[PDB]
Amino acid sequence: DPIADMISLTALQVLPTAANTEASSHRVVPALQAAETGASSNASDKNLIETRCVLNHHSTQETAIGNFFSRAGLVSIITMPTTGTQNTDGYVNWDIDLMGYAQLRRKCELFTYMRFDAEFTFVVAKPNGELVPQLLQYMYVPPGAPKPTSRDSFAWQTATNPSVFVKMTDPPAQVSVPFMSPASAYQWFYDGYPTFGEHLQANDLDYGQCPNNMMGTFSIRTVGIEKSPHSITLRVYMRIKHVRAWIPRPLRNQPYLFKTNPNYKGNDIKCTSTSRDKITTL
Amino acid sequence: ETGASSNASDKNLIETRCVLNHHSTQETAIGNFFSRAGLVSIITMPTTG
Amino acid sequence: DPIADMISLTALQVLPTAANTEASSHRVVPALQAAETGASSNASDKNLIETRCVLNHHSTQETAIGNFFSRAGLVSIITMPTTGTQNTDGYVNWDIDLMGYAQLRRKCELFTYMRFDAEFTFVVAKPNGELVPQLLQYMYVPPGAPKPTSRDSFAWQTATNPSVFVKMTDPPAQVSVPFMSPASAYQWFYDGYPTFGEHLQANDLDYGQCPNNMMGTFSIRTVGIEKSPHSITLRVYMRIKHVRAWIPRPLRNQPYLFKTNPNYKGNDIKCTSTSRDKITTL
Ligand SMILES: CCCCCCCCCCCCC/C=C\[C@H](O)[C@H](N)CO
Ligand SMILES: CCCCCCCCCCCCC/C=C\[C@H](O)[C@H](N)CO
Ligand SMILES: [Cl-]
Ligand SMILES: [Cl-]
Ligand SMILES: [Cl-]
Ligand SMILES: [Cl-]
Repeated sequence: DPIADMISLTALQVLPTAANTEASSHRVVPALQAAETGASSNASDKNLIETRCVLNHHSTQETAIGNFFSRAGLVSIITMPTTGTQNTDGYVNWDIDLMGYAQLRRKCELFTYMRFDAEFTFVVAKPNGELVPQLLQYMYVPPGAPKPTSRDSFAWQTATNPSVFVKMTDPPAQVSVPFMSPASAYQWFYDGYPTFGEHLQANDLDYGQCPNNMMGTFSIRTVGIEKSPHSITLRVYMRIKHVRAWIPRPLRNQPYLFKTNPNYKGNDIKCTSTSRDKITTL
Repeated sequence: ETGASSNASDKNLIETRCVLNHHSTQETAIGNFFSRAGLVSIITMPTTG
Repeated sequence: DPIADMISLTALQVLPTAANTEASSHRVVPALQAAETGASSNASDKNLIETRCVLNHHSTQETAIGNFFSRAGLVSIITMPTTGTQNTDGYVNWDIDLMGYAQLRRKCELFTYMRFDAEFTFVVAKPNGELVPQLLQYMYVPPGAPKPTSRDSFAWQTATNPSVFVKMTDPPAQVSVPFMSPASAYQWFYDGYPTFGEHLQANDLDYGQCPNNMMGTFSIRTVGIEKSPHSITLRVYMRIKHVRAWIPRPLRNQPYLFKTNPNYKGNDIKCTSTSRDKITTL
C-alpha cells in the first residue's frame, strides 16, 4: 500500500449458409478503401451497385478444415524386395516423416501449426498388384524403443509396443492414432535449432528440425524364421481427424525437393501465374 | 535413515508460480501397462527333421 | 487474475527516570546468556542476587542527544594579520569545514548521519585579546555565488547573500542557520566517490568527499576602501540545535591528522586503554 505503482476484441460466429444480398437504390464514402492499413475491403454489393434480394442457402460446411483434411492421402511407400540392394533381409525400419508426398504436404503447409488424431490405413500387395497368402507384422517403435535388427529380433515380441498382424489377403489393416507430440501441436515450420551450441556449417542440417514432430520408427516384416519368396509393396494412407489449425501462410508455389526443408530450384524459379503477351490482351 | 522418501516438494526449496496441471495418470495404471498382448511361446511342427 | 503469483518490530517508549529495582529471594536459566547471537544480556539485578526495592528517580534528560550537542564549540579560527604572508589584503575567504577541531568532531563522529539547525556565534578581537573600534562584515557565500576577490569586490554589495555588519566592540554577532544539505542529512562518513569515471591514484583525494556536506564559503573583511591597521582574530563557535542522529559507531581512539579523512599515524598506534604489568594485579 505504501507504493502506488504496484496497485482480444474479435470473437466467433456460426454461419451455416452464405450471407444474403439486400435491395438498394439511387443515393458517406464506402467505395474508396484505405488498404494501406492492412485491412480487407469491407465494401459489398449493396454499396457499389443496385441489387435485388437473394435468399442464399449455399452451405459453408464443405470448406470447414475438417472436411478439407479428413481425406486419406498417401504418405509413404515401403518396399521389401527379395532380389536386390534394398532389403533381402525380410524386414524394414522406416523413420516416420510424412513430408515425402506433395499433395498432402502442400495442404498441411497451408498452416503453421496443426493438432489432430489420425487414421492410418495399410494397403499391401505385390509390386504388380497381385496378392498372396503372406502373413505380415507392422509395429510402432516409439522414440527410445529398441528397433529390430533382423527378422528374428527379440523386439518383435512386441510386449509393450503396439503391433498389428495381418495377411496380404485380408482387407487393408486400419487403426486410430492419438495426438502424440510432447508439444501442444505439430508444427510444419520451426524457425530454429534443436540444441544449444555454435551452429557451424557442418551441423546446419539441424536448422528447422523440430523434435516435437519426430514420432519414432515404423517397422514391418514377414512373419517367419525363414525368408519369404515374395516382393512386397506397402502403401500407407493417412486420414486426419479431430483437427485444429493455426496461422495460415502462403501456399507452396515451387516444386518440393526435400522432406525436411523448403529448398527450391534456384535456376528454374516458377511464376505463380501463367503468362501472356500483353497486359491489354487476353 | 528412517526408510522414508522425502516429503519435500517445489514450494519448500524454491519460489514457485501457480500451475494448473491436467496431466493424466491413467496410462500408468497397471492395467494399461500389462494389457498389451506379448509373445509367450513359439511352437513348431516341422515335417522333415 | 489469470495468474496467481501476482496477487519493523521494535518501537519507542518514554522513560523520564531510571528503571527501579524490585525485591527477590531464594529460588529457568537467566544468568547464562547466548551472546553469540549479537544480543546484550537481558539479565538484571533481581536475577543474579537478592535485592531490596529502590524507588529510583534519577533523570535521563541530560543524556538526550540534544543536551549533549547543543553546547557551543569552536569550529574555526580565522586570522587577518596586517604584516606578513597571510592576508595583508584586508579580507578572507574560508571554505566551510567544521572538522578542524577534535572536541566537537569526535562528538559528531559518534554518529554516521546527523540532521540539525545551528546557532553560530562570532567572537572577534585582536590577537592579544584587546578590542578596538573596527567595523567588520561577515558574509555567507553559498556554492555558486561569486567570492570576493578583494576588499573592494562588488560581491560585498551583498544584495542577495546574507551579510552581518558588526563592530569588534559590539557583543559577539550571533545568528541561526537552517539545515541546508540537499540530502536528508549531513553525513560524517561517505564510503564512496563523488563522480563517475576511473579512480586513478591522482584523483584519490576524491574518496570520502560528499558534496551534500559542502556548504560553500564564509567571507569576512574590514569595512573600508583603505587598509585597516589592526590584526584580527575571529573565533567561530557553533551550537547544534533541533538535532536528530542515526547509526552510532566506534569513537575515534587515534589522534586526528586531517579534516577530510580518518588517516592515522601508523607508526604510533595508541591503545584504547592504559596498560599494566600483570592481568592479576591492579
Ligand atoms: C501399428 C500402427 C503404427 C502407426 C503409427 C504411426 C504414427 C505416426 C504419427 C503421425 C505424426 C505426424 C507427422 C509429424 C511430423 C512430420 O513427419 C515431421 N516433419 C518429420 O520431421
Ligand atoms: C553570515 C553568517 C554565515 C554563517 C553560515 C555558516 C553555514 C554553515 C553550515 C553548517 C554545515 C555543517 C558542516 C557540514 C559538513 C562538514 O563541514 C564536511 N565534513 C566538510 O567537507
Ligand atoms: Cl517372433
Ligand atoms: Cl475433424
Ligand atoms: Cl562596499
Ligand atoms: Cl535539539
